[PDB]
Amino acid sequence: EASTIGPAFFTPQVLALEVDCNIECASLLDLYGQIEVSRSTF
Amino acid sequence: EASTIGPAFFTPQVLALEVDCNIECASLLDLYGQIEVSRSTF
Repeated sequence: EASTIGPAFFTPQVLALEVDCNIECASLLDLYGQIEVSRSTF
Repeated sequence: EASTIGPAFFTPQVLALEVDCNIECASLLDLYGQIEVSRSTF
């Protein structure tokens, strides 16, 4: 009898899923002047 | 080895910028009347 015969004879069915709700900043990068050095000192 | 051997084995990458940040003022010399002259005391 259901709900009396245990806790896991029935298997849940996984569905498509992606719930994230993780946030980031904006990007204050393209504003600044850009330099591409090659050594580690300039 | 490194980081304890002089400071002359490492040649910095001389990048090609030259920060200036010096305002002149603003020009006001094209409004005035212009006259070429000769020997002084006209």
